[PDB]
Amino acid sequence: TKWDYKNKENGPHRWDKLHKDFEVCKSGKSQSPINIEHYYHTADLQFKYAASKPKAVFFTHHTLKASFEPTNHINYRGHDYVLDNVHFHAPMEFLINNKTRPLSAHFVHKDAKGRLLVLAIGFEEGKENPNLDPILEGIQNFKEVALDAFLPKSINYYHFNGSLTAPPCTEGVAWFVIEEPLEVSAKQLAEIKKRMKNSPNQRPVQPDYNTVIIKSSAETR
Amino acid sequence: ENGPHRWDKLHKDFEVCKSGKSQSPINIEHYYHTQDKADLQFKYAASKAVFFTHHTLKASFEPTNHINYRGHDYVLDNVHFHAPMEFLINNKTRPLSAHFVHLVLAIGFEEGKENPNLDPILNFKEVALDAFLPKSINYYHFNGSLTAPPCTEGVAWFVIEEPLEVSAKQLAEIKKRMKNSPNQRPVQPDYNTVIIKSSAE
Ligand SMILES: NS(=O)(=O)c1nnc(NS(=O)(=O)c2ccccc2)s1
Ligand SMILES: NS(=O)(=O)c1nnc(NS(=O)(=O)c2ccccc2)s1
Ligand SMILES: [Cl-]
Ligand SMILES: [Cl-]
Ligand SMILES: [Zn+2]
Ligand SMILES: [Zn+2]
Repeated sequence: TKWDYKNKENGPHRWDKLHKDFEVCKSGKSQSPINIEHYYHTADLQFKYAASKPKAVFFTHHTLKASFEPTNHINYRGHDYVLDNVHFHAPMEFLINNKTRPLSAHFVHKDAKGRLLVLAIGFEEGKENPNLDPILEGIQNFKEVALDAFLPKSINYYHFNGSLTAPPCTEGVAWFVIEEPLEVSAKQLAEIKKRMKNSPNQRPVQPDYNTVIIKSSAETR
Repeated sequence: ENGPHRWDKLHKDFEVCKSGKSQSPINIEHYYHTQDKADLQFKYAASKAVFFTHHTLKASFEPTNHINYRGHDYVLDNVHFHAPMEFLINNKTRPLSAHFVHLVLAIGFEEGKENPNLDPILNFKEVALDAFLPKSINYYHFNGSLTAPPCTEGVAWFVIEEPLEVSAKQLAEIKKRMKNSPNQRPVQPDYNTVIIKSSAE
């Protein structure tokens, strides 16, 4: 009944076989992740993050995750989408014109009506990322998460309609995928891939039906 | 006992009318503007089957006319009508719309000067399909669904903002071929549809 990553029937091809809830994992017409390659060039995104000690930092459902009480928000089209948690994927699930990065993080948001907004940004092999240390460094009175420092000040982003990359693979997801990589050290990566128990948590690319993707740019602060 | 809030209970086949997260029609009210950039091309031709079905008038033909979008070939199948127009562009009322089923192309009709392109509808007539669409068009494009059951998702919708013109008698006359009953699906919940704005010849 427990779902997972690799080849065996408890696999990617067969999420839908695992539960009737995960049917859309097969039946859905806007499933993510995908390889983002045809888009239109052309913003109404606004940021309310604050430095916060997590509510919980825990590995759950195959992934490392940090949760927060809802003090942090994202504003889209005059609507506020509140941050509930932040989790990690390795390697990066969404591909930008065939572009994997060893790590990505996903900011999960919901609005008043319960509509979903999710932010993805990839990581590069590079200098050490300090914003990572409160998550790994510390397990227990929790340590600050640099939410205001986490994201680039300036970003190019892709916006499109897709789906959840983990069950129930729910559609109607507002996806924002930042083109700008953040940078992480190599042992932070090894340690964190080992803390995600070193089994790749990258959902294979989903079918593409000429999704409308836009590319844009914003200030996050 | 055969209604819209209820399409999903009529069949298990039709649940996506309710479970769907990208259902049409909806209100086109937030959009993105963009340049002369696209791929959309029209190979319509004057073409000479007509029948009333499922609340709707529809004319279908042989696979002779097709459209180019992003390098994919889409063959036109039929044209059918909705009154009043289902999709809304900035709350834009419209007495009549038409759906070019291929990717579906919608364009509304307004009361005014008679549309000569409508009369062959009101051995079949030549239809001036080549005369039917504006040579210059502005449209809204996004991914949506069929507006009638089974409400299939994955539909490349293109909504041209430019109105065509209908007489009142023409306006009245085919509602009767639709049995004077409105075949307009209410606006569905929207989950931040990405809409792009552009224009084509
Ligand atoms: N990979 S993905 O699409 O961002 C996610 N898949 N499942 C998730 N579960 S979750 O982040 O804990 C969550 C939390 C609140 C509402 C909905 C989902 S996020
Ligand atoms: N109103 S809408 O979105 O254009 C449609 N909804 N259902 C349709 N079915 S149909 O017109 O009979 C048809 C005809 C040929 C191929 C596919 C579908 S069209
Ligand atoms: Cl990602
Ligand atoms: Cl319409
Ligand atoms: Zn995720
Ligand atoms: Zn229609």
